[PDB]
Amino acid sequence: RPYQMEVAQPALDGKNIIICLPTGSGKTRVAVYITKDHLDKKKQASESGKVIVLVNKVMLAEQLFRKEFNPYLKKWYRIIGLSGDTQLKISFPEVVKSYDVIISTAQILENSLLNLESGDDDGVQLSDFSLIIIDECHHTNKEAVYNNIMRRYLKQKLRNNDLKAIPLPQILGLTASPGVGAAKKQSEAEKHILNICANLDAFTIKTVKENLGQLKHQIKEPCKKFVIANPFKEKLLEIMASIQTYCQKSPMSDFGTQHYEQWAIQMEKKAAKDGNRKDRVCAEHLRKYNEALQINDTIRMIDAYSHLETFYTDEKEKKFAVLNDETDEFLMNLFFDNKKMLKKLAENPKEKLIKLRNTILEQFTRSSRGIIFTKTRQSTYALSQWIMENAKVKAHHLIGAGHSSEVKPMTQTEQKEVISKFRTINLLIATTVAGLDIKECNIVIRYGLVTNEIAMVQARGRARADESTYVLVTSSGVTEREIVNDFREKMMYKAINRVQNMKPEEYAHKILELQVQSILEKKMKVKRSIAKQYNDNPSLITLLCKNCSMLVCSGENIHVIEKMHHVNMTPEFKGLYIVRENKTNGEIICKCGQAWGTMMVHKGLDLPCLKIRNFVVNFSPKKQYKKWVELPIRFPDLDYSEYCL
RNA sequence: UCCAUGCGCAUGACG
RNA sequence: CGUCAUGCGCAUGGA
Ligand SMILES: [Zn+2]
Repeated sequence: RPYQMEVAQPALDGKNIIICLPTGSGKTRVAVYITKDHLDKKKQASESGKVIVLVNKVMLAEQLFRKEFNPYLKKWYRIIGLSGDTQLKISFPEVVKSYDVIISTAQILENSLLNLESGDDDGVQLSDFSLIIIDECHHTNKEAVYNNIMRRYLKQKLRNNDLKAIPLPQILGLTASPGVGAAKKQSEAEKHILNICANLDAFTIKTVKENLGQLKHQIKEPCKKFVIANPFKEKLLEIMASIQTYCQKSPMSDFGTQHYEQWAIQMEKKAAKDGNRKDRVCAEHLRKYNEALQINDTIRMIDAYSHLETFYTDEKEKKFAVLNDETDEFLMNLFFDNKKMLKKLAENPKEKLIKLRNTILEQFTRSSRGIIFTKTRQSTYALSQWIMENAKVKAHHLIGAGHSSEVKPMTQTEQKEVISKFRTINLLIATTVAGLDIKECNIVIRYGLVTNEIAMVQARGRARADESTYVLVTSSGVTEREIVNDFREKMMYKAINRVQNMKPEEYAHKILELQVQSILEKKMKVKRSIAKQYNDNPSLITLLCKNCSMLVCSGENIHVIEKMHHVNMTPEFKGLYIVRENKTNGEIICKCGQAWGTMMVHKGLDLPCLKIRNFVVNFSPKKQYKKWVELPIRFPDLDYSEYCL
């Protein structure tokens, strides 16, 4: 392509660069062009032609292995589409020793490199290659993993320069808008761009200026648009005030925010440091009440009632299964005295939801397509069920994959499923997952959201088909945030055009400085990291429960499996804990009712594994970490010769 | 295909 | 530095 021609042109001979273009301009295709010409150059030179294409995500890897690299190189060259989940019969160093072209994923590579410079399995170095290709360069700032790679590259380049010579590979680099970082200033942005380049050790950026018109003919752009707009709550607030007085809790802030939550968690910390009740227990309950609040700010109040209903339901189930004090008695009765009545209040009408329904219905009377963003998963589920109740345009939710923070997440397969159904669902409900292959779209809304400029442009790329209906529902400073996204998009060109028109000498000087700076930063960080974990004590401690400061385990009685998990056999421990299971790894609970861990099935054994998240330490410098890795002191791996017979 | 777990990473808001 | 929310990758064991 013509616009692609010049931007590719320098890379054809040396010229480790960056490229940045907008959505839809087929950057994969030009990348293929550079590949084929490079490999043909190596056939002309009879040199080791190798390309080790990198990404951040598996799905783009599979996508390109289907659609882009094979259909243009299926004949000439060897290709393979790699991942961490796709079980490959062979290790990585062989697909280095074969398969001249590689689609891949990042941390596979770094793992092989570590195995190189740390023993185990046959390693690999960068010197085996002649070229590297990247997508989404903008992640190359804050030691994100595909930046260890270039720090190694920079280390070896400076070894070459102190020599000045073992060779090193050409380095392409692609991206959308390259992102700007922590800026209200042009100088900071410029410095950021230079940090990015020197983390890639590139030469220029080389964007498109000549043929912007033939390209503009392709990209129909969206229209930047804004479309913007008790008593049940107050009863709950009065309950909260009652509880504050009940245990002398000083908020130092208002109800319905994050600050209140933060102070509650700090009370939980202090009271575990004390081992005292009525203090952290209230922190937990008020954390729950504040959840209910700041969903009530945005969600139908029935959903908060259901949230806390299931909560206290589980609480009663815990305590009864335990039995099968005044504090929990007060709290439970305080809830259940108002439970049914608040259920009654929840049905009453009287919002963001109302303007929202209005906009939505008006578009679907205008138009077919539908996209929704927001912050959280529970919001997606709740609004999905709610619109399923409200008289309608079928719908479906979407969320990510992490098994974190409340929910049973979804599946990659099922994500693909729902996306194809949308290629048929009318309106999707998603968290920040949806920069992906969803085009020909109208009404990407932002219901109670914030995003950054790069997320903004990735959302732009998804709304197409000659119809943009950017909508925003948060007012009754968020309009500020689209305005600053525009401002940053202006600033980025303002800085790129300043650095393109820059001397090569001073350019090289600044980039060398930033390279040395980042390398020394990594070195000092590794120093402090090695200094970090040095204790490795067998048994120095006693693990106690956190509601009740009762002894639970000792320092030596613990053992390790899978070099991941911890366990306490020695059924003197078994005199303590209680089991539960409802809906196949059953859960443990306390002699009070605290939840502790899981009965993990391992090699026939029902080992009781516990999570440090729900226990407290006594070396009494009481401490708490939430993660074993925080704790330097080491425990042994298990020897089954104990359990025999 | 599903389950559970550990680890690292970035983003945004907040202090 | 911590908190929250969100998203991503890798490595495990099992069905
Ligand atoms: Zn207890």
